[PDB]
Amino acid sequence: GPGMAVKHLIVLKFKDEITEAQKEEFFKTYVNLVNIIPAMKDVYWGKDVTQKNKEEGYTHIVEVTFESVETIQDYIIHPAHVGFGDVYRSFWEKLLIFDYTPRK
Amino acid sequence: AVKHLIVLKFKDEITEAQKEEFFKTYVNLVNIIPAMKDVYWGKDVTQKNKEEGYTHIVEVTFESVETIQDYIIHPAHVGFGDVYRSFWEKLLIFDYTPRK
Repeated sequence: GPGMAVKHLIVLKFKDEITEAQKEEFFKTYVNLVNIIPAMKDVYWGKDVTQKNKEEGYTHIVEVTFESVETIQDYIIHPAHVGFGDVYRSFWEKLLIFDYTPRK
Repeated sequence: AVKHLIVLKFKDEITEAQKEEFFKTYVNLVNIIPAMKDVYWGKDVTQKNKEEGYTHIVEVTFESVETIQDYIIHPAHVGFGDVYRSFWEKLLIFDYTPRK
């Protein structure tokens, strides 16, 4: 219902040649998208500490929280978009993006 | 807090009723396993992912990486995996501290 969250889950493996400073700047820019994208309300990210997925190799997670029933197209065309944008789409060796409403 | 995150793809044979059963049963583990804090799950709506990719996300909150492991080895979790592992084709597990 109203006020339900729409979440994106970004699942990343960075290319070997991406530097630690580059990764940090990427996450910093993503967190700040909240201030730029009206429908975007939260960004939290994390580094996996367990490494139990064998050969899949994903290491980082970004959780993006959006308001529901609001356009997010300004995010889709934003230069910083991890999949579509010119700025960061070269950073990842592997990338998955999911779009779901959390429920219980 | 820390997050135990599950990304899963069900086996092709699994029905909608069985996915509902899977998540109802899993969410109820919070009533049984002391270590668990909140559980949320959701279905991916991305058309790109649906044919062959992962389809469902489960988020579980824990106090620490230690209490994630308390959950992992709890009899009720061992039991859950024993009889519901058959439901998934593959999964990804991540344990991390969210930050901004």
